[PDB]
Amino acid sequence: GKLPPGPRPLPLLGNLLQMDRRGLLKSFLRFREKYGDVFTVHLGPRPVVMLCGVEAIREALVDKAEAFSGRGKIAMVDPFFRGYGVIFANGNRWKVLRRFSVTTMRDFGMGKRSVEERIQEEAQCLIEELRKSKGALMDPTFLFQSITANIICSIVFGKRFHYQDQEFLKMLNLFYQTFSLISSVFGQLFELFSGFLKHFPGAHRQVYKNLQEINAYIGHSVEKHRETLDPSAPRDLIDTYLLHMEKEKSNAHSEFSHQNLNLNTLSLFFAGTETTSTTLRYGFLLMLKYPHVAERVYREIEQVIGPHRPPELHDRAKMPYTEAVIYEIQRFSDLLPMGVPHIVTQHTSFRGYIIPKDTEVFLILSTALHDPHYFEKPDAFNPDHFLDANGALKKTEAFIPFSLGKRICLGEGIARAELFLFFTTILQNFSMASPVAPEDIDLTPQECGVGKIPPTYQIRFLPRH
Ligand code: HEM
Ligand SMILES: OC[C@H]1O[C@H](O[C@H]2[C@H](O)[C@@H](O)[C@H](OCCCCCC3CCCCC3)O[C@@H]2CO)[C@H](O)[C@@H](O)[C@@H]1O
Ligand SMILES: OC[C@H]1O[C@](O)(CO)[C@@H](O)[C@@H]1O
Ligand SMILES: CC1=CC[C@@H]2C[C@H]1C2(C)C
Repeated sequence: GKLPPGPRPLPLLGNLLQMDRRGLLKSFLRFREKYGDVFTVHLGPRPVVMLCGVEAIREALVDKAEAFSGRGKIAMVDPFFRGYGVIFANGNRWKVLRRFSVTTMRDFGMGKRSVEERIQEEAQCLIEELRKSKGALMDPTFLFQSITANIICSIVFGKRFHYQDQEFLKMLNLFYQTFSLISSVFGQLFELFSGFLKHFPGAHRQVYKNLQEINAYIGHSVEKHRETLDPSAPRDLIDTYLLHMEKEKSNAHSEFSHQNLNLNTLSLFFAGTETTSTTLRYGFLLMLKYPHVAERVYREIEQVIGPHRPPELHDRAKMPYTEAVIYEIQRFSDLLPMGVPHIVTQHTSFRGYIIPKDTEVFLILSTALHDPHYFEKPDAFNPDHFLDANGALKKTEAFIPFSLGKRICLGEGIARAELFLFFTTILQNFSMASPVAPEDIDLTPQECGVGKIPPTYQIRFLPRH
């Protein structure tokens, strides 16, 4: 008959004095102990409903999709995106951009490469680079970002960038820094007190600046595309958008605007790059800490694929152990622990509570990924979490790192293909080493907010043979 129960708030501060210094997620997990799976937290001036566990999350996103499919704000990036692009759009804008993005992220036209082939080619470029790396120590972040960025680039720009391109690397650095700043303790505080903190210097201003710098490239690329556009033969996603723009130009309210073009494109690149690369970063740190897992994956690669033939998506069904390892990397790395904020679009009943229209909702994906009923000892890295007694792949409904329902990650298929192909192609060709003994490796995230970000680390890729 009212909102879900929760800690008693104070005017101005909301529930600040009841929060945990370790961050938002820890805070909400402490509230879950007391209130259960459905509760309200006042983040500064705003009530936010938290939903925990796969049952509550699925009930909201799947069974009640007519109410829970709205997109909420991330305070650190809202001043930039301002509801433009598919991630941060609502209503008809979202309908149009989602439909457009889904179609263009999968259909490239006659005589164009499949997603699979794009990844396989990028994987071969990566192996070549790693061979030329001379077994040197590196932080692999730049390469994990390059390979994933290049998949999106091939779709959006119709090209890839070279690993040596300093201007490409500058953009990748901006994505990396931005994701870290957003996920920082300041970024989390801003979620509570943006109304006040927006008047002062801080990370929010650096985030704005970083994003506009990336956007500057996108805008210029759009103009280059427009100058060379052949309506009979669109080259890429940008061309296809420009054609819709032309078609709808007599409509002043067309969603196919330049602001949607720039910011949808930026949205796709940001999500397409930072998600998969961060997962890869964690994945290889985990392989350094658990070398027996990496050794067992390599044995499976040897037995199924061999040393020379490039891995392909068809190999997945015959590689239950490798698939389990990747599932477990995703489960353990818990990329977006609180997902991306939703908003309720209409007055709704949920488990006896009344949630008014326009009430922000966080689906705490982390609580599903760490559910001890689905994953025994969920705090530990263990590929057996995704294997049955016979060593066959055991998929589970608790595995929801891409979320669920209408807003489900539109890049899920691309991401899974990237994870499998890049992971297997690297391990086929290289073993890993570092100066830190497995027992000494610390998996504690460098940042844990909107994103869970692994610590920096050094690694060697040693050619096999
Ligand atoms: C390991 C990799 C990835 C993970 C864990 C992940 C996870 C997520 C999550 C949790 C959401 C929020 C869904 C919600 O609102 O409930 C999301 C949304 C989104 N993702 Fe991903 N994602 C990944 C890779 C990608 C890739 C490679 C792309 C680009 C092709 C992408 C594009 C998007 C877009 C455009 C949205 C916004 C969807 C919408 O609001 O309609 N993601 N993703
Ligand atoms: O349009 C005006 C602006 O242009 C010049 O900046 C350039 C630099 O000339 C130029 O070197 C540069 O090259 C970037 C190529 C790499 C693109 C990487 C993409 C990866 C995926 C997401 C989009 C970016 O891109 C920037 C934006 O075009 C300038 O740096 C800024 O003065 C100026 O604000
Ligand atoms: O819609 C597909 C989604 O549904 C699930 O299978 C539920 O477990 C998720 O793993 C997947 O992301
Ligand atoms: C979908 C997303 C993945 C990571 C961060 C939040 C969005 C982003 C702002 C691109």
